[PDB]
Amino acid sequence: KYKRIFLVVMDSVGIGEAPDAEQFGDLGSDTIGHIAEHMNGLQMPNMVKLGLGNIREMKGISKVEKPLGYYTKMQEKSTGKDTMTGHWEIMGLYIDTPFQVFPEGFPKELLDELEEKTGRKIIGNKPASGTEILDELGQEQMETGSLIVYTSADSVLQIAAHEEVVPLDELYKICKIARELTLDEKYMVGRVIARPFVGEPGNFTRTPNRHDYALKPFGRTVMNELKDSDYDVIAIGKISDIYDGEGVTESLRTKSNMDGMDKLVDTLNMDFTGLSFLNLVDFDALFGHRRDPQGYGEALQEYDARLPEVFAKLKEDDLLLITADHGNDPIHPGTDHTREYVPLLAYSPSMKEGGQELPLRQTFADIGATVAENFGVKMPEYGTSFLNELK
Ligand SMILES: [Mn+2]
Ligand SMILES: [Mn+2]
Repeated sequence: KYKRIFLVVMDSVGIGEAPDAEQFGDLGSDTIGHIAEHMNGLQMPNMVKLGLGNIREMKGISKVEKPLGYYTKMQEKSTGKDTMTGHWEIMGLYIDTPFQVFPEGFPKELLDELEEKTGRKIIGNKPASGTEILDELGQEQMETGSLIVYTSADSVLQIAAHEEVVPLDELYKICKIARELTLDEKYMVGRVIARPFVGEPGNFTRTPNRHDYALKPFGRTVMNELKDSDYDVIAIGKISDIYDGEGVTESLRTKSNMDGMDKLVDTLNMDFTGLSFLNLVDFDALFGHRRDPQGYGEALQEYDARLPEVFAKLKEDDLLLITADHGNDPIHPGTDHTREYVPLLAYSPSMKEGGQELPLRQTFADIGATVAENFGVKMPEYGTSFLNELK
C-alpha cells in the first residue's frame, strides 16, 4: 500500500487527560488546550488542515469540513507515562512496569548500595542541569573522589566525575554498576549517563566522552521486524536512543525541532522503503518540563509553519503519521509528564476525498500494527491496524 511511512512524534504534545489520569494525579491536564488558552489562540493552520480541530476544538484550533487526512486520538494502555513506555507501546509493545522519575533524588537504599559497590560516597542527589551541579559540587568531587549523582525531570541517573580524578574507563564501570542496580522496579531508570568533566574550580566543562546505558524495549518491536525483513528504518532525533538502536538501520541525530524537520525533509528526499521515524523533543525538554506555556506555544507554531513543505514532498505512496507519546501540560503542578490522550493524524496525498474520523485507538500499539500490516511483517502482539480504514 505505502512504500514509505513517515512517523512524527511531537514529544509530550497531549490532547487532554486520559480516563485513568487520576491514578497519576493528572486530573485537569490538557497540554494543547492549556497552551492554546495561554497563547490566546494557537496558530497551527496546517495541523488544522489535517484535522487537529476535528479531534478536539481548542482556542485558535477549529474543525474543518474536509480534513486532508484521517484523525482521532489514542489512549495509552501501558502502566507508565514516560517517553520509553509511550514509544515502546507505539511500536507494538505493552509495558507493565513504569520508568521512574526522582524529583527529590534517589532513595537511600540505592545510593548506599552504589557507595558499597564503588567505595566512593555520593554527593548531590537532586535534579539539576549539568552546569549547575558542576558549579556547586565540581570542586568537592575533585577534592574527595566522591561521585556526583544527579537527575533531570526525566527518567535518568547521571554520574559526573572529573577525568583526572575518576578516569573514563573507571567512570564507565561505575555507570555499569549503577545500570545493574537500577534494573529494579523500586527505582527503574530509563538511562544511566556518564557525565565526565575537566577543568578547574570556576571553569568546569563537560567532555564529549559521555556514554549512555539504556534498557532495550521489553519485547521485539515492529522496528525489529521491519529491519529483520530488510526494510529501511530511519530514526531521527532521540528515536534511536529511546529504542536503544533496536531495529534501527540508520540514525540521524538532531539539535533542535527545526533541525529535526530538516532531517525529515532529508528522508523525503531519500529513496527508501520502510519507516522514517522522527521525535521532536523540544516540546518536552525545553517547555513541558520547564512549565513554560509561552515557549511551548511558540515551538508549536514554528513546527506548524514547516509542514506545507512536507505536504509538497509527499508522494501518492507515502503515508504521514503525526502523534505524541504522552502529555506534559506546561501549567500542571510539578515537573512530570501528564497522563493524556495523544492526537493521531494520518495523511497521504492519495486520499483524494480527504479523511474521516477513525475509531479511538485503544492502545498506542495501533500505530505499530498499522505499520506492520502495511509492510507485511510479523504483527505485534498488541494493537489493531487502521490500515484498511485509510480508504
Ligand atoms: Mn516523551
Ligand atoms: Mn520528558
